[PDB]
Amino acid sequence: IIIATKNGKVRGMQLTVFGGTVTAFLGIPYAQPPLGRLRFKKPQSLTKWSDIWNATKYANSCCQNIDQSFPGFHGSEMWNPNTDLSEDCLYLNVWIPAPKPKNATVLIWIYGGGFQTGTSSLHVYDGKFLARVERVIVVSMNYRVGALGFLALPGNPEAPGNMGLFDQQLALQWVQKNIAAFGGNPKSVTLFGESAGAASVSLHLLSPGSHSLFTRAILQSGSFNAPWAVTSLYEARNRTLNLAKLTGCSRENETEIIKCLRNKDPQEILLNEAFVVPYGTPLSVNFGPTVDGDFLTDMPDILLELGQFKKTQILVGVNKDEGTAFLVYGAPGFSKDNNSIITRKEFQEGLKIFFPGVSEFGKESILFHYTDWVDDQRPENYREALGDVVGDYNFICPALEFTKKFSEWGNNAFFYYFEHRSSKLPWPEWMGVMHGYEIEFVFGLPLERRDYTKAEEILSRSIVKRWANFAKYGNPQETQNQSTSWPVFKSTEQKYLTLNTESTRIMTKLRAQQCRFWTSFFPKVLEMTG
Amino acid sequence: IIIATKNGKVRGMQLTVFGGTVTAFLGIPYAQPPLGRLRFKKPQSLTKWSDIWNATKYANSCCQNIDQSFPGFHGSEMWNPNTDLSEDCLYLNVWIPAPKPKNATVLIWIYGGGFQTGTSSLHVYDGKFLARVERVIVVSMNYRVGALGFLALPGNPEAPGNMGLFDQQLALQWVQKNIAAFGGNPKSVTLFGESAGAASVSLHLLSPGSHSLFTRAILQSGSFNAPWAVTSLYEARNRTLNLAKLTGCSRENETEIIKCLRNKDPQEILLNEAFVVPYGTPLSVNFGPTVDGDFLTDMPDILLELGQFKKTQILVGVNKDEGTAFLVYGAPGFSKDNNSIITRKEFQEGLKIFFPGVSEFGKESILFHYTDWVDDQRPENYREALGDVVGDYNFICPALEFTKKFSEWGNNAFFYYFEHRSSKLPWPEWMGVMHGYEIEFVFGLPLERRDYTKAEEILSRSIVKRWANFAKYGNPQETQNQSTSWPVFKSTEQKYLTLNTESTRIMTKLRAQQCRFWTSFFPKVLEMTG
Amino acid sequence: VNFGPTVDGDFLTDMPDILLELGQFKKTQILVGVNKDEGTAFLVYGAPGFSKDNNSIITRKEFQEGLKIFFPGVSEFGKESILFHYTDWVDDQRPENYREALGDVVGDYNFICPALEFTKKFSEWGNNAFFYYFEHRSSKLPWPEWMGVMHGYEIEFVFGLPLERRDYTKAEEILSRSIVKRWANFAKYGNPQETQNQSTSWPVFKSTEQKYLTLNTESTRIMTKLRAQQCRFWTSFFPKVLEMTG
Ligand SMILES: *[C@@H]1O[C@H](CO)[C@@H](O[C@@H]2O[C@H](CO)[C@@H](O)[C@H](O)[C@H]2NC(C)=O)[C@H](O)[C@H]1NC(C)=O
Ligand SMILES: *[C@@H]1O[C@H](CO)[C@@H](O[C@@H]2O[C@H](CO)[C@@H](O)[C@H](O)[C@H]2NC(C)=O)[C@H](O)[C@H]1NC(C)=O
Ligand SMILES: *[C@@H]1O[C@H](CO)[C@@H](O)[C@H](O)[C@H]1NC(C)=O
Ligand SMILES: *[C@@H]1O[C@H](CO)[C@@H](O)[C@H](O)[C@H]1NC(C)=O
Ligand SMILES: *[C@@H]1O[C@H](CO)[C@@H](O)[C@H](O)[C@H]1NC(C)=O
Ligand SMILES: *[C@@H]1O[C@H](CO)[C@@H](O)[C@H](O)[C@H]1NC(C)=O
Ligand SMILES: *[C@@H]1O[C@H](CO)[C@@H](O)[C@H](O)[C@H]1NC(C)=O
Ligand SMILES: *[C@@H]1O[C@H](CO)[C@@H](O)[C@H](O)[C@H]1NC(C)=O
Repeated sequence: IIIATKNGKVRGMQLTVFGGTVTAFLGIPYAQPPLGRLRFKKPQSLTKWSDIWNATKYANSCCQNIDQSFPGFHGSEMWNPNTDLSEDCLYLNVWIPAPKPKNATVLIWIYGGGFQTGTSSLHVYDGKFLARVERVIVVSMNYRVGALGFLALPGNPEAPGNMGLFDQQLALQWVQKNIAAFGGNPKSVTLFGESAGAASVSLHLLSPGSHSLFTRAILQSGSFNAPWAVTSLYEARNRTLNLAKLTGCSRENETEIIKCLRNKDPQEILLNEAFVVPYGTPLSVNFGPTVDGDFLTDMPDILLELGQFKKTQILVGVNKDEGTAFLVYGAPGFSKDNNSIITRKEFQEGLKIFFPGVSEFGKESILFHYTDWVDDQRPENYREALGDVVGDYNFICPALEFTKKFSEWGNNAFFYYFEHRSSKLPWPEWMGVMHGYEIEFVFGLPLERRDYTKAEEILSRSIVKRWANFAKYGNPQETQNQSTSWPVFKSTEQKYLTLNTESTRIMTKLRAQQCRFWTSFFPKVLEMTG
Repeated sequence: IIIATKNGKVRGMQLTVFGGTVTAFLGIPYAQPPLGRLRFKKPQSLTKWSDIWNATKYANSCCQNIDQSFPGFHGSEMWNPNTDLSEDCLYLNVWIPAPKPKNATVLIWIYGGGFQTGTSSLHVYDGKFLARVERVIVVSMNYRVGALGFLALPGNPEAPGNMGLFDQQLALQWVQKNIAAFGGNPKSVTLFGESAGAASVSLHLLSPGSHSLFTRAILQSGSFNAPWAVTSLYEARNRTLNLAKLTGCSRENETEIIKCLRNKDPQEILLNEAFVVPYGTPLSVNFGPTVDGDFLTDMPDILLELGQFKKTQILVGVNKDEGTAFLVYGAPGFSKDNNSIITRKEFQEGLKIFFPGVSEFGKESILFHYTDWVDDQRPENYREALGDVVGDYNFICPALEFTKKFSEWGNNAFFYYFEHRSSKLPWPEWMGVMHGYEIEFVFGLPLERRDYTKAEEILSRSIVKRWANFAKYGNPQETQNQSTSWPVFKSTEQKYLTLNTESTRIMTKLRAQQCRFWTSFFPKVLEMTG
Repeated sequence: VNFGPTVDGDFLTDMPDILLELGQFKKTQILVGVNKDEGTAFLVYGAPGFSKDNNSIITRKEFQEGLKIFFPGVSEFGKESILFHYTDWVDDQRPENYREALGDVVGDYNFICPALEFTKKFSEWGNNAFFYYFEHRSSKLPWPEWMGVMHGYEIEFVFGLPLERRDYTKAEEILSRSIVKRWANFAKYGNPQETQNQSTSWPVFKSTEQKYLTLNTESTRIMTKLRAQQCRFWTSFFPKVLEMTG
């Protein structure tokens, strides 16, 4: 089937889904391929073409180091890119319900991967199920990542930082100009992303540029105010230089460092990236977003406090076990291959892995708030506690704190705490309800009968409906199959719905005790040293 | 007199009314005659004409089976079409006050007849009285009905469903483009309809298409949420196919079934219509509205709950005896020709007629809530109770429930309970204040002195004034002839005005006990079986 | 309860449900609460397939056999509705399904829902009311694991028996201590907080919101609308099926 866009005609394909039809346009270019001179620059606009683009393959993932800790292990490879890596990677997918609606609501997916990795083309981001089941147009884009997407040399026009964010933004502009031709409704666009894809979404709530480019926003396990999310102006300078040194790019004429790196291979850049930071963590974001003065026009960490953002409804949530995923990538005593029971000495071995540049009081205080058990019996004591440290600290408390500061200014916020564990989950039980493992449900994967427990097909169906109802109508309610209605998260009561296969309840003040610590006591201990 | 419309000049006539003058344009085409290829398709736009249309006859009623249960009986023939049946029937009438106003408020009539029947041209829908008495422009249209108006083959472009609704919609667009030429005010249009004409109006409150095509809405004895009102996507599929089989239209190439039926006679279609459903009821709506994804963009039954509809004032009401009308068309023991006293065995004989696909608990529960009398004396016990079952269930509870869920979202809702019985009524006393017998009063029929009790001339004059004041000003008050003012129906108190010839009172919570049953206990009993 | 309280005209002057409906009761504070598994204790004393000596993993038919036991004079359709509400299995998996179904049927109907209804009707007249959900299995419990947090077995803790450093785990001695402090505080001060050992404060059960406090060795949350679905069934729907029954 053919569709006429502002750049030229495009040819898509017709997938068979649930005894009916969806129409897919995979890998549509939306920007000029950021090659050679353009590398590091903001995405340039795209020249028209008088033929037809064959939007029938998935396109290239952007350049990134691939995870190699567990080769052949699905648990980690289901996250690895499944298309040729290439600097020529600025493409987007569109999935339309059949028959062409009408004036359809648009869902836009922004993938995560701590700004270092990710790709639109993953199987768990397959938009076909959503389009067909809920008659929505789903859209996802590739945007640059790592130094190629986030190299900052402050103010300097040929290395401004936030390139990857601009990529998302331009893709959003594409949908604003072109989606009507597809039957979609530019005045209803919900942005949705996960982890660093959620920090991204949250940043678009701040970005004067993005402001008129979407209606609403969904924020799965991530927000700009999370500790990993935003690079300071001068951490970024330091990093860009350290790279220059690691590759033989040191100079004086500052533009030349950028002429220097423009001429290296993606690979001389890639291998060195991991080494530009003094001491790492498994969550180290070497090239993420910076306050660039163009995209972000001022520290986000302030715009929030003073109410400067798009005022609209938001859906935000986290997972029961955000922190476990990380423990197998640095923390002594941990292996995906046994019950990972750990010793107190090892817990502290662990604390230095996750908080390397922190005081002795910092750690001993973390230690104290997390390790006074009612019955110091359960051999899993420490193992569970290192996970909650990593979780609460980097994901839960930031997310809840974001939802507070934002809903403070009059808008509707709904919050979820997702806590069912996939029957299919390739990691072991101790790891629980890991980071990034609700995406399957959101994208409606357990809907595909030929796979999942029947319970999970109910659970995906709910989340799917709830999501679409939020996109369409600004309300993540599921009205038919007798549910319990989802209360709006206000600053006093602080209500959030729990998601699982066997009892959704309304609960208040998630992580009360633990966010206090992370939100006031701990940062105070940090003021004392550094 | 001549008027220039966007399609061409039109010639109307001048009726003599109440010692003054009204100007009438009967049977104006507003769509392309849905013939041959167009049958089943949405109404096509209409080519200009350079002569003059002679809008001086009533036009054709659309094809429908006529009621033949009581030939010669006025009570049923006053409802039967009074113009040649024809597939060429998309016409509208306009009645203008003389002399040509000005910037007049517009009332639009949508006739009922459980989507199977009806016609604009009935004597009880004569708009001349209203136009003259209240200086309003009245407008009514013919729209397709039965399978010809509501054949659904989901998404399939040449049999989309809701054709008859689109007919109404296009007629509404006509008024938006043309009414100013007549002296009417497109920024004040009240929609008003009865029964299935009220379900229609309620559907236009949901329909993105209709949204900017009227100001306000009046809903007499009907709403989409009534049990008869809306066909499920797959009841509709099943029905369309069963028809195909009943006529020798079975196929595989699905479009061909539609090419097949396109080539049959209205009559091979008509006689079979009654037979496409497994078991009937006297209220069976074989081809009604469906969730089509184009007109209705999602289950209405949800759009309501989530507040997605035109936010405006509404007038809604029912009649003291909505249910009696139906009892003479299936229910054992019932005849318009004696006091129809019935036995308990027969009451249950009756319950299976009106609830055929329901459990044994379903019926025995209905039985229980309706048949515990204070004094099981009155021989009319069961007779009255089968009427209220049919009434409360299909008309009263749905209507009240609609008024709740809608007014929940901030708009003004007024509710009436009309309860005077026409002195002229051709059916017998036991039947009481039947379904569809307030229309006479609304259209101002007892105003025509030469006929009705003087009391009824007062009663019509009130309702007439109240209606116009709602259309013009959004307030169904009657300020002069010392009335009692009509309170707004809010969700707490739930006030409604009673209409009759000898005491209008403000009362609360109509049918409290009975709607509880129909609204929670009963549907719960239904969850247990099916 | 073959020989119990009646309206004698002397101790109870009128029907208790009336007195409660119309607010004829001593206006004061109360502390109410129930145990996670009230019902189970009674399934060993009559219900087919139940023993304190095994798995007790029962089949559908012994579920219905069991219903006949606990609802002797309840209509054909009456029982069937209790069946539908509690056997709503998303996945037909757990071999332990109907076992817990029956547990809950007996608990919700005889203990939890009447307790909850009680607190509402009482709070409605504007006295403080405190509701708890005791959800901790004593390690000492002689009864089998499946019987859970049984009827009667919160008393050990209220009377301070886990305080005896000679027996109970150390956590049970913490939980017992709090409960003991909460209990004494309430009695002294009409307010069952544990203000020291940094508790989570225990809010009033207001007629609207329906807050309650969970009591355990572990996750001590404040929660809302306990057994909300189950008690709608027992509160309004089931009493409307009894009105047909006879
Ligand atoms: C699970 O596996 C891990 C990793 O294989 C075991 O952790 C190891 O502990 C010993 C001494 O600390 C060393 O042989 C390894 O170097 C450790 N792993 C690393 C690299 O940190 C752990 O003991 C196992 N746990 C069990 C059996 O529960
Ligand atoms: C009123 O008339 C009706 C219909 O003519 C009478 O109902 C009939 O009852 C007997 C036995 O049930 C039969 O002769 C008919 O078949 C019935 N009608 C039908 C078709 O259902 C009814 O008895 C009369 N009632 C009175 C005298 O009050
Ligand atoms: C894509 O393939 C189609 C086959 O139908 C063909 O028309 C065309 O050559 C291809 N498009 C391009 C970009 O050449
Ligand atoms: C889609 O809906 C919006 C309002 O949400 C409206 O303004 C727009 O015109 C509609 N577009 C089409 C083509 O239906
Ligand atoms: C609700 O109804 C049934 C389960 O009874 C299920 O098949 C259907 O998908 C549900 N709908 C939603 C949107 O959850
Ligand atoms: C309608 O009748 C009038 C008589 O005044 C005449 O002018 C005309 O021929 C007729 N119109 C049409 C459609 O021919
Ligand atoms: C009629 O009234 C409306 C306001 O209700 C106004 O905007 C419009 O211009 C008026 N039209 C004429 C022709 O008087
Ligand atoms: C009120 O006044 C008289 C009855 O006294 C009647 O003729 C007139 O029509 C009434 N007006 C209305 C609008 O009811």
